[PDB]
Amino acid sequence: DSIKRSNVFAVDSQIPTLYMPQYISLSGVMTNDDNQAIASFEIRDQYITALNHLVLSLELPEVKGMGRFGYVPYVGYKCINHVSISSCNGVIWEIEGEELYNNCINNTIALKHSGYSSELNDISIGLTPNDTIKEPSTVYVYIKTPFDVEDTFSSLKLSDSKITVTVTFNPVSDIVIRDSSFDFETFNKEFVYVPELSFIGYMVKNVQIKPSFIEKPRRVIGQINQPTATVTEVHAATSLSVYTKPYYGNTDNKFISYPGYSQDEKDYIDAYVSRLLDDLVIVSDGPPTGYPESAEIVEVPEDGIVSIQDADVYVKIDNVPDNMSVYLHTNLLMFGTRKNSFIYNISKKFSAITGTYSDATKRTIFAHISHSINIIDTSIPVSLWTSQRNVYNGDNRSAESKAKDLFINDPFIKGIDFKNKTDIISRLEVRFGNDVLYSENGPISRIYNELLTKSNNGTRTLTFNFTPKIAFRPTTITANVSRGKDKLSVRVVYSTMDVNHPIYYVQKQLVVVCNDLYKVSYDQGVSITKIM
Amino acid sequence: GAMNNTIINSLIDSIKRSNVFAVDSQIPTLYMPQYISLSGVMTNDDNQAIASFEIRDQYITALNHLVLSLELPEVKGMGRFGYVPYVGYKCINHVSISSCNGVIWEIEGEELYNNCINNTIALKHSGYSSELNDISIGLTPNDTIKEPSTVYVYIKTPFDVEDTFSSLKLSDSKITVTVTFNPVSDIVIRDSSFDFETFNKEFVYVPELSFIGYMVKNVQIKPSFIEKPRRVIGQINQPTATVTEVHAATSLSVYTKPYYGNTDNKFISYPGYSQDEKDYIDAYVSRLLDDLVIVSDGPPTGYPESAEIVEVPEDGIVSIQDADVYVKIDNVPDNMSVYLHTNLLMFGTRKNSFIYNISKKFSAITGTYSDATKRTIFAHISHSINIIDTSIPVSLWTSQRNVYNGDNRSAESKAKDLFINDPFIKGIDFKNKTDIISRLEVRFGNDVLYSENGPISRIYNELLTKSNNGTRTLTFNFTPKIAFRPTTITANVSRGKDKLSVRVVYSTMDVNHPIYYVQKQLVVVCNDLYKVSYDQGVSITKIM
Amino acid sequence: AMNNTIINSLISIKRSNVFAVDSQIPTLYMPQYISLSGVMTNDDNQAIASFEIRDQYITALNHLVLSLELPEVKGMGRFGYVPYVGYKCINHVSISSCNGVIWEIEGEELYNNCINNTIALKHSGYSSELNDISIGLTPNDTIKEPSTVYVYIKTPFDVEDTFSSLKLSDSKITVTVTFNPVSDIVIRDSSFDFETFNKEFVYVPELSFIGYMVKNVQIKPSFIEKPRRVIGQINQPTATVTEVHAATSLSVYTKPYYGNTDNKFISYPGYSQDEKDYIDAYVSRLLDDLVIVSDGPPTGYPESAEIVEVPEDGIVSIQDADVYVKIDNVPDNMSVYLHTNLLMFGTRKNSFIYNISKKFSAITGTYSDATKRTIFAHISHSINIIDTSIPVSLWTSQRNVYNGDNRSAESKAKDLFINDPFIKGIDFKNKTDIISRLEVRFGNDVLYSENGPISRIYNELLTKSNNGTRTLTFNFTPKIAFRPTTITANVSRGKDKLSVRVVYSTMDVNHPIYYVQKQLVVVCNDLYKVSYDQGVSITKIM
Repeated sequence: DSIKRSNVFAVDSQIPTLYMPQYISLSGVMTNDDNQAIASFEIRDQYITALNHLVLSLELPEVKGMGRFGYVPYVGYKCINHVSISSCNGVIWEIEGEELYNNCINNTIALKHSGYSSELNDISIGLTPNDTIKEPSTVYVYIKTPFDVEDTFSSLKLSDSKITVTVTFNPVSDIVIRDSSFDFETFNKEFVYVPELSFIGYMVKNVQIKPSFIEKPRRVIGQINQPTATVTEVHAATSLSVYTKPYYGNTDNKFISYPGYSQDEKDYIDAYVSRLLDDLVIVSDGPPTGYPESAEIVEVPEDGIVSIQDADVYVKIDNVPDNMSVYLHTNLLMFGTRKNSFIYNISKKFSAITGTYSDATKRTIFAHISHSINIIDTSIPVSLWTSQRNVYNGDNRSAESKAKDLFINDPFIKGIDFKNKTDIISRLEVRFGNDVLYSENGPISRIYNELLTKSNNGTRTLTFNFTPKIAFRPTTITANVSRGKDKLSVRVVYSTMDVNHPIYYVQKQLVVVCNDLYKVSYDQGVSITKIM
Repeated sequence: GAMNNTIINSLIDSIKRSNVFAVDSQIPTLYMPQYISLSGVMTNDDNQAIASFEIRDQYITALNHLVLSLELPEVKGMGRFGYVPYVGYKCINHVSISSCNGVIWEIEGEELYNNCINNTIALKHSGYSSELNDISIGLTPNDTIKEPSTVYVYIKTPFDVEDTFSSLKLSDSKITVTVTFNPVSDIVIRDSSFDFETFNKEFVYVPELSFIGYMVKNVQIKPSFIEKPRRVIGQINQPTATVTEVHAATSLSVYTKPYYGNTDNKFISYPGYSQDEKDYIDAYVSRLLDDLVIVSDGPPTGYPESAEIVEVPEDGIVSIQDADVYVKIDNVPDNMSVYLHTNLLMFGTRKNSFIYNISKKFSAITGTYSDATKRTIFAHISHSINIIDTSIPVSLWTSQRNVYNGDNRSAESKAKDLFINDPFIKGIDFKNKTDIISRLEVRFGNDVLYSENGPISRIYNELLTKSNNGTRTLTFNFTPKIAFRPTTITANVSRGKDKLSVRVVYSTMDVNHPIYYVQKQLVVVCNDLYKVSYDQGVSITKIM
Repeated sequence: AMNNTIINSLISIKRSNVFAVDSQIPTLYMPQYISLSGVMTNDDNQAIASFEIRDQYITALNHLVLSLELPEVKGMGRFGYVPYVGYKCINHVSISSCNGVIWEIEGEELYNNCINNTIALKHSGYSSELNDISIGLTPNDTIKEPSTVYVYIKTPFDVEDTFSSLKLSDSKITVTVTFNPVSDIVIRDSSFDFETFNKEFVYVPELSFIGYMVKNVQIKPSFIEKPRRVIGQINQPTATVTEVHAATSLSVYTKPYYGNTDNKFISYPGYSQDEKDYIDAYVSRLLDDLVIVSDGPPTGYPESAEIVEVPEDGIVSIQDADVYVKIDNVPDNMSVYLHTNLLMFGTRKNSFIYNISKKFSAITGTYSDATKRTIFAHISHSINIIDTSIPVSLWTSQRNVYNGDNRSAESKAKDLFINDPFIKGIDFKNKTDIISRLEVRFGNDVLYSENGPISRIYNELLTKSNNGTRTLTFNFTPKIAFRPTTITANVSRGKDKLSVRVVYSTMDVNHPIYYVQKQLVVVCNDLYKVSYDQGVSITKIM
C-alpha cells in the first residue's frame, strides 16, 4: 500500500531509569501536649531517593468488660484528625482527616483495610467485668497523596532532605459506638494509639529531577446554621466541592438504634424498627407497666385495628394466653411545637404488625411489619425528642429501651441522616469575587461529580480541570486581584422542613473544599509554592 | 540504613534511559468548563412527546456529557402503580443531535440504554429505587401512590470517549438536541383498579437538558471519526434480518426481543425494586400460594367449575398424575381441612395429550395456620418454578390453542395481575436468562463471515467490555479510540458484499408449554464509521 | 449561555492541543474469533488436550478462551461442581512453537491471575444451577443439566491488545491444556455413584482466540513476564527458587494438604460462598442432632454420646459453658434433649476438650406436629470458619482419646467430599492468617523481612484486589511501553536464588485444625525476551 501506517502490532520497549523499590515500615514518636495524640515519623536516608503510597497501621487493643461496644465503620480513617508531610523548608502537603477519607471514599480496598468487618463494626456486648467484647486487631490506613497519581513519575523526591510525617489523631470517643453500661471513662484513660508508617521507597541511580504540579485541598467550615462560607486567596483552583455536616453539640450524641456492620439504608431502618417493636406491641396480663404517665397504651380490639387519629394500625398476635391481652403504644415517640399544631408520632408510622407469642421464652416473635419508617427517623438524636421546643414528653419508651441507646460521635457524618440520603440544599450559588460563577436549583453538579468520578458518594462539585493528569499543567480558575476576583463565596438555600418534625432542629454546617494548584521545586531541598 | 545492603550493592550508567521519575508538564489549550442546563420546547406530533433543545452561543466552543433530567409528578388515586427499573432510560424512544448541515449523531432509546447498561451510576440516576420501582397501592381516591421525583438520564455520546479531545465542537453553528419520548404506558406497571385513562391524559414529560460546555481560546479544530449505531428489527417469529449499505462497520451485535402484541400485556406477578432472578420467581410463588394451598371448612369456594381442589390425605401426599405434592400445615382448626389446587394453571393443545400444569411444579409446601389473621403463613416451599413461568402473559393461559380453561385462580388473584409494557425486554423471559439462539450465522453478501453454536461471541463481548449483560457481538475494531482511525470491515459492492445477512436457528420448544406462543423478533445492530468535518459548519459523512 | 465572569477571565506561549487529535492510520488488519477442536490424549492417565494453530492468514493472536461441555449428571445422591469449575478443571496450560515453550502456567496460577476478573470467574462456572449441591432421588433423575463453561486463559499477549499479541512468523503454535481429575471439580456424598461417573466423564474442550490477519506486519521484539511456582515440603516453613536473574515480583502463600484425610467434610454452603454462608450451613447440619424432641431418651446415637434432658430452667451446663434451649409447641408425651458432646477432641484422657456443643449459647424454635420436626428460629453461637473447614477424619483420628464424631448415622451419610485444588490457608475462605513472620533472602543476604502482612496490604492496594497475597513487587514501571524493572543477579557473589523463610503461628494441640497439613507456595515472575527471528522464541534475561 501507498499510505504510511502507524504500527499497532509492535512497540519499542524503552529502557527506564535504574531504580530499586522497597517497602519501609517505621515506628514513630507519640506526643500528647488539648492533650491530642500526635505521631511523628522521620524519614532520612541517603539511599531512599523517592517515596510514595503511605500506609499507617494501627494496633487496636483487646476490649474487656461490661456493656455494648463497637468501632465506627472504616475506623482507621475516622481515627485521623490531620496528616502533614513536611521538610526543612516547611509543609509540602497536608490534609484534614475527613478530606483524606473523602479522597479514599471510592477505594473499596482502602476502606476495607481501614477496618470494615462484623468483628470490628457490629455492636458486641460484654457480660462479665473480664468478658472480651472485642479481640485485638490491626487496621491499615492508606494516606492517599498526590505522589501516588502517576506512581514513580509523581513520587515525592528526597534531595538529601529530612521528610517528617505528622499524624494528629481524633479522640477515641469519635471512633467508638457504646452504651451507658460500658465503662468509657476507664477506656478513654487506658486507650493509646499504636501507629506505624509504611511507604514504598525507591533507590534511584542518577535521578533526573524535573519540577512538578500538585493539587492540595483546603476546607472552610461555616458557622452553625449559616448558609454562607467563603474561601479567601483563590488564585489557581482545580475544583470546588460543597457539602453539609450535622452539628450534634446541642445533643448528648445518643441515638436509639445502630445496625452495626450492615450499613445499607434498609439495615439502618430495620435496626430502628426492631428497637421500637419491644415497646410498640406489648402482650401483658392487664394494662402494661414500667412506662411513663405520659404514655398512651391502648388494648387492641377483636377487630385488630387501633385508630391513632386518622392513622389505622392493624395488630394481630398468635398464641396469646387467655389471661393476657395485646396492647399498642399509640405515642411511643411524639413531637409538637404547640398544643394545637401537627404532631409527629412514630407509632402513626406503622400500619400492620403480625407475630406469634412464645410461651417458652415469654416474648413476642414478630413475623411481618408494614411501616413508613425512613432513614431520617433512625438519624434523630434522643435529645431532640425531649427538647425544650417539644410541648409533649417526647420519649415514651421503657427505661429498658432507653438504657440500650448508643453514643455515636462519628466525625465524618454528612447531611442530616446517617446515609447522607436526604438532600437539604434547595439552591446553590458560587461567586468568584462578587460576580456569580455558578448557580443551580437541582444537584446537577453532584450528578456530574458522581458520573465523571464513577462514584455513588458524590458532592455538589465544580471541576475546572478536565486536562489529563499525566504530562500536563492542570487547568485552573485564574484570579484577578485588581478586579477583586481573588475569593470564592458559596451561599446555599436550605430545604424548608416542618417545624413539628424533630429533624428541623438538627444544627447544620456548610463545608466548602478548595483544591489549589502548587509548584514543586526540588532546588536546595524540597519546596512547594502556591500558583498566583 | 533503612534500605537493605543487598539493594545498595545491586545498583551502586552508559546506556540511554527514559525518565520514569519525572515528566515535562505540557501547557494545555486555554479553556474554561461550565455545566449548562436548558429548558426545551414540547411538541406532540401519534401525538408523540418531542422535546427540542437549541444550543447556540459564541462562547460555547465545544460540549459533551449530555444529561436529560425529568420531573416525575405526584401519582394520586386508587390501585397498584409503579415505574419500570431505570425509568429514565425507558422514557426515551429516540435521541437526535443535529446542526444546520443535518443530523450529526442519532440513537434509538434501547441502544442508548444498551450502551449505558454497565454504568451502574447512570442507571441509578435514571430511576432505580424502592420509592420508584416497588409496586405501591392507593386506597382512597386522594391517597398518594408515588411522591414527585426527579430522574437524571445520561445521554452517552461518542463525544465523551476522550473527554475534551472527543467533545462536539461548535463552529459558530446551532446544535439542536431532539428527544422523542415513548408513551407513559411503557414506563408504568399498574393493575386494572388503577385509573390509567385519566393518568395518560394528565401526564406530561417535563425535561431539561444539561451538558458540559467549554469556552476555548483560539481552538485548533482537527477532523475526527465517529461510530454510529443502526438497528434492524426482523419480522415476527422470522429467524433472519439483513443490514443494507454496510461499507465501514466497526461492530455487529445480535439479540432477540419478545413481541407481546398478541396479548393484553398482563402478568400474574412482578417483584418490584428487587430485580434478581430469584426475586422474580419468589414473587410468582407468593402470588400462586394464596390459591395453591387452601385451609377451609369443607370444600373451598370462589374458584371456577374447571378447578380441581383435592383434600390433602393423612400421609400429606397428593398425587397429580406422576407428580407427588407433600403438603403439611400446622395449627389447622379441627373443623377445617387442608386443600390443594391440583390445576391452578394448565395448558394443553389436544383433548387427552401432554399437560403443562403449574401445580405439578411444586413438590413440598410447609407452613402454620394463623388463627389471629385467619390465613396460612408458609415456611418452606420446594418447587421447580423458573424465570420463564414468571414471564408468561396471562392471555396465553386462556388462549384459543388451549383445550382447557387455563386460569383456574380465584377472582381476587386475577384482579392483582399487572400490566407490564417495558420497551427494553430481551429474549423470552424478564431476565433474558434463556438463550433461544442454538446457532448464529453472519453472511457478508453470499459468503459466511462468521458462524457459531455456543455464545462465544457474547462471552468475548462480556470479557472485552467487562460487562455481565452482553450480546452476541462481532468486533472488528481492536485499535485505540480517538488516537487512530477505527478498523472496519471493508465492503465489495461489485461482488454483492455491501450487506450483512444474519440467520439464526431458534431452539425448538414444546407446543404444550405457554412460552412456545411468545412471538420473537431478531434485532441486529450495526455500528458504522463516519468522518466529522467542521469546515463551514459541523458535518458527518459516511465512510464508503 | 456562558457566564460573564468566565468570558472576562479568558478574553505567545506554546500550547498542546487538548480539544483535537490527529487520527493516525493504523496497520491494515482484520480480526476474527476462531474456535478449534483439539486432540484428547489420556497418556497417571491425565486428560491432555492439544490445539494446533497454523494458518497463512492468522498473522497474530490473543485472548485465549477454553470452552468446556459439562454433561448431564443423572442418578442418585448429592452432587455439585466447585465454584469457578472451569478454572479448577485446568492443571497446566502450555503455549509452544517449533523452537519450544513460549509461555506456560499452572492451573492455580492462571486462576490467581484471573481472581479479580469477576466476568472471567462468572463465565468459568459460578451459578446456583452449577454450584449448589443438588440431590438425585431415582436412578434416572437429573441431578445437573448439561452446561457450557468458558475459561479465560489470561496470557501476557492480552496486556496491550494488538500491541502485545502473539505473532506467528509462519510457525505452528501448539496450545496444550492438562486437566485435573474430575474428582477435584466435584462435591459429592457417599450415596452418589462416583465410580461410574469418573469412568464415564470426559473433558470436551474447544479453544477460542482472537486471530488477526495483518497486511505487511512490522514485527519488533518484546518483553514477557512468566510465573514459576515452588511448593515447599509438607509443613516445612522454607522454600527456595533457584536461577533468579531478572524477577519482576515474588508472591508467598500457604495451602492446606488433605492427603492424611478422606477429604470428607460435614457441610458445604453451595453457591452462597460468604464466610457467614459457610458457618450457617455447618450450624444447620449440626442442629438436626444438637437439639432433639423425643418421647423418652433419644435413640440412634453412639454409646459414647451424652444426650441430656433440658431442665425447666432451660439451661444445660456443659462444664463452664451454659446452653439455653427453649422449644415451643412440644407435645406433653415428649421432652427437649441436648447432645452435650456432638463433636469432641482431646489428646489426653482427662485434660482439655474441644467440644462443638460448648460453642452454642442459645437455641430457640417451635416443634412442628405436622412434619414431626423442630423449626429453629434463633441460634446464638461462636462457630467459626475453621470449624466448617475441619475434615471429618480428624474428629475420629488416632490422636483423639474420645470417639469424636457422636452424630447420627443419618447426619454422617450427608457428609460431602471436597477436593478443590485451589484452597489457600487452613480454612475454606483463607480468613485465618497463619504466617507470623516472613523473611526473603536474595542469595545469603536479607532482601525483605516483615511481621505484619504489609506486603499483602500493598498487593491488595496496588492491584485493587480483595484476594491478595504477601507479594514483593520490583516493577513499578509501565507495562509493554517500557522494559520491566527487575532484581539484578550477581552469580559470582552467589546472589542468584530467592530463599523464603516463614514463621507459622502454632495452634492448640487439642483443636482438630492443628492436624491439617500446610504447604508453603512461592511464586516467581521472571523476565523473558520475545524474538520472532526465524520462528517465535523466548530467552530468559540473565
